[PDB]
Amino acid sequence: SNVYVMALDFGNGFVKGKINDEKFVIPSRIGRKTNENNQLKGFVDNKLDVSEFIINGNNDEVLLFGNDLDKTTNTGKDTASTNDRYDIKSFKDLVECSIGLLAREVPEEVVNVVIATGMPSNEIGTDKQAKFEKLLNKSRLIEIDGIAKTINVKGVKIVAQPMGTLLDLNMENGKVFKAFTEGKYSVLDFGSGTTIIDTYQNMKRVEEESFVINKGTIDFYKRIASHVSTPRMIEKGLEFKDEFYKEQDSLIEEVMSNFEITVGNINSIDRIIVTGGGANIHFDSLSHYYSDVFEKADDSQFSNVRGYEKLGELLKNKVEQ
Repeated sequence: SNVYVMALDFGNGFVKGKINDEKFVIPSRIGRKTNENNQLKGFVDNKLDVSEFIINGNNDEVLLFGNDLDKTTNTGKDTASTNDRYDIKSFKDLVECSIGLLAREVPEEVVNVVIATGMPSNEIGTDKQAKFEKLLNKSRLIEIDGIAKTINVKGVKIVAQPMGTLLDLNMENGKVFKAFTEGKYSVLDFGSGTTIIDTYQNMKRVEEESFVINKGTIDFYKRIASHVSTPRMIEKGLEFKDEFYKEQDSLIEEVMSNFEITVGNINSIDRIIVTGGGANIHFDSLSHYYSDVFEKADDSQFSNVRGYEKLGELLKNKVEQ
């Protein structure tokens, strides 16, 4: 058979996708092109990074998805992100356009695939997983910028999101590293609004040693912009040096202190993977805080997808058998 592996990560405010050597990261927003013509958007000739999607012959709804969405329409809206997003039109359409974008990267008309993705650890076994897998596991006709692709799904594999990250750094040639099978690892995710720690022991998540700090990069940059008496500004030009080190000094002390309280002796931990939009900002200081324990992957935004892709490859073999 001719089967491809689609890895998708429907996260916070961005959707990440990868197929073969092709990948994308686009805000979790969707639009629609309607005849209520604008003055410039969609009228001028600029070649924008946005595509048109027609699903199953429904010409009455031309969906708009891409990084330049708002440059071509005024219909752009954020997609549902609640725990019940699986039943909201917004998210369902986002899933179809994301699948469509990956399908467009395959030259042939008929695109057979397996889909590897993830979901919040807390819904990974509930009725949510059943509805998400139902959205994913089906055939569909998608026309991307006028090009029809017939998409057949031969299999779906869903894991807890932090697992994609762990797998990015603990798996090669279809096998997890020996150390990972009986080790203790934590995923330290510096998000925009929260900082999440997920701990795994012998490949299984330990809820008793996982936690969330309700402070993120937005809070960081805000707390800095204040002492300097506008975060958007600090974000642009990180190389206020004094303030930075002060805010970050406290952030790191708080995070590691919580680690020692909840996870344990930092020496019982085999690795702490630092991920999230804030990883690049704090990895350096963390590395000097404790030696030989923190690790970071390049392009942290794609870590989950690279991890899901490996599981997708294994699912692809199971199917080709």
